[PDB]
Amino acid sequence: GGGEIWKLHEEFLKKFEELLKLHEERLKKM
Amino acid sequence: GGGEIWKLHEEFLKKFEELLKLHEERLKKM
Amino acid sequence: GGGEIWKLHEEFLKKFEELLKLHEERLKKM
Amino acid sequence: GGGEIWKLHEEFLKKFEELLKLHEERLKKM
Ligand SMILES: [Hg+2]
Ligand SMILES: [Hg+2]
Repeated sequence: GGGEIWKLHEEFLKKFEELLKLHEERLKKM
Repeated sequence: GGGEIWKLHEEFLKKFEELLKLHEERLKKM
Repeated sequence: GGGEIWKLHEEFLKKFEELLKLHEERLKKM
Repeated sequence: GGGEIWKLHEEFLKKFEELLKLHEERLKKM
């Protein structure tokens, strides 16, 4: 039910934050 | 699924939009 | 950098928001 | 200049689409 759905979203939320964080990171290193 | 699972999907798209605006802010100042 | 590089940043945040809405659409129908 | 910035953004735009695409993929397999 929502339990699995929640975990799946929490997982990609985290991935997406890593992606953003990575983006601005390289944007500086540049 | 049913409109129940939808509340969950909406809940996170909202957190997604939040991350994006913060990201925009960081770039702006950057 | 200067407001020139800003045009670029804005250009892609816009494409980012576009991907998100499409994603919302898919989930909605899903 | 904008050339590098552009490529960097095009790179994460692509990554972000893979992420979204992956998300809805697992959302179905569920
Ligand atoms: Hg999502
Ligand atoms: Hg970006």
